[PDB]
Amino acid sequence: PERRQRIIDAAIRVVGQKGIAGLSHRTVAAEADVPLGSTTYHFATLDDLMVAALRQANEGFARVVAAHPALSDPEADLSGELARVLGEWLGGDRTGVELEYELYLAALRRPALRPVAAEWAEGVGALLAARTDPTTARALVAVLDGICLQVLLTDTPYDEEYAREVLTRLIPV
Amino acid sequence: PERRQRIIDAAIRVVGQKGIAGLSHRTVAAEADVPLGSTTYHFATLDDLMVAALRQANEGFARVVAAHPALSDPEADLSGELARVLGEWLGGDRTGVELEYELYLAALRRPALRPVAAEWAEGVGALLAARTDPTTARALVAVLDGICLQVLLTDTPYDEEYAREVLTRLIPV
Ligand SMILES: CN(C)c1ccc(C(=C2C=CC(=[N+](C)C)C=C2)c2ccccc2)cc1
Ligand SMILES: CN(C)c1ccc(C(=C2C=CC(=[N+](C)C)C=C2)c2ccccc2)cc1
Repeated sequence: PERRQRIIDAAIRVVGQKGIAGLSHRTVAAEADVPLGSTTYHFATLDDLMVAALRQANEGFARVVAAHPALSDPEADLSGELARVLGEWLGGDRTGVELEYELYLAALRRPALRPVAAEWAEGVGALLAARTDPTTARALVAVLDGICLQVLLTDTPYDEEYAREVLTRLIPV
Repeated sequence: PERRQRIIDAAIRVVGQKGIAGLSHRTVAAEADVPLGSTTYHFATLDDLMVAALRQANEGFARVVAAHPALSDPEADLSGELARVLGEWLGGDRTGVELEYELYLAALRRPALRPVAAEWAEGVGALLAARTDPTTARALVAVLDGICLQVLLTDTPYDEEYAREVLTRLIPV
C-alpha cells in the first residue's frame, strides 16, 4: 500500500522468521526496503510497531467472526459455528497459519503486547456470554485456545468434527 | 548441586528474565558464575542446555502427577483430581509459576524444543486415554492448555471450582 502498510507488512514478515527479538527499525527498513527514517517517522517505538501489527491481525480475525452472524443466532448450531470459524483459518495454509500463531504466543509472553494479543477472546467471549452464560463463555474460549495449540504444535491437521464434538460437550442443556 | 546443576539452574534463571534469545554460554557462565569452559564442557549446544532444562521441568511436573495416583483410580473424581493437579502448581507462587509457563511457550515455538515442551501432555494424555477414551483424553488435554492460558495471562487467580466444572462437562456418562 502506501509505505506505512509496507512497513507493518515487513515487520510481520520479520517476526515470522526471526521472532520479535530479531525485530529492529533496521530489520524492518531493510525488509520493507524503505529509509530507516520512514520506519521511525511512522513508528516511534518498536512496541508501537508491534501493537500496530497485532491490531491488524486482530482485525483480520474479527473479520471472519463477523462473516459468521450465525454465531449469535440462537437457532444456529453454536459449536458447529465455532468449529467452522476455527476451521476457516486453521484449515489449509499450514504455512502462514503456523506463523500467525507463532507470534500470537510470542506476543502474549510480552508485558505490553499481551493485552492486545488476547483481544480476540474479548470479542468472542463477549459474544458467547450473551449467547450462553459467563461460565460457558469462558470454558468455550478456553478449549478454543487449547485446540489451536494441539493443532498448531504438530503435523496434526485440524478436524472440525472433533472440535464441534468437544465444543458441544461444553454447551449446557 | 554440583556445577552441572548449577548451570541448568542458571540457564533457567536467564531465560526467566531475558527469554531464550538472551541465553548464551556467556550469559549462563556469568549467572552460574562458572568458567565459560564448564558450560561448554557440560553442554556443547545451547539446545542441549535448553533440552536439559525442559527435561528437568517435565520431570518436575511428572512428579506432581505421580503424587496423585487417584488420577488413574476409576472410583476417584477425575475432574476433581485434574483440577487439583492444576491448582497444585497454578495455585500460589504467581511469580516463579508465571515464569515456568513463560518458557513452556517460548519452548513450544522452537522447532527442536517443542517436542519436549509438550511431553507433559504425553504422560497426562496416555493416562486419561486409558482412564476414559481417546477423544475425551484429547479434549481434556485441550482445556488444560486452554485454562493455563486464561489464568497465566491476567491477574486472574486460578479457581479450581471453575476448572473442575468445565472439566466435568467433558467427561462422558
Ligand atoms: C487461539 N485462538 C482462538 C486464536 C489465536 C490467534 C488468533 C489471531 C488471528 C490473526 C489473523 C487471522 N486471520 C487473518 C485469518 C486469524 C487469527 C491473532 C490475533 C492477534 C495476534 C496474533 C494472531 C485468533 C484466535
Ligand atoms: C499447560 N499445561 C497443562 C502445562 C504447562 C507447563 C507445564 C510445565 C511445568 C513445569 C514444572 C512444574 N512444577 C515444578 C510444579 C509444573 C509445570 C512445563 C513443562 C515443560 C517445560 C516447561 C514447563 C505443565 C503443564
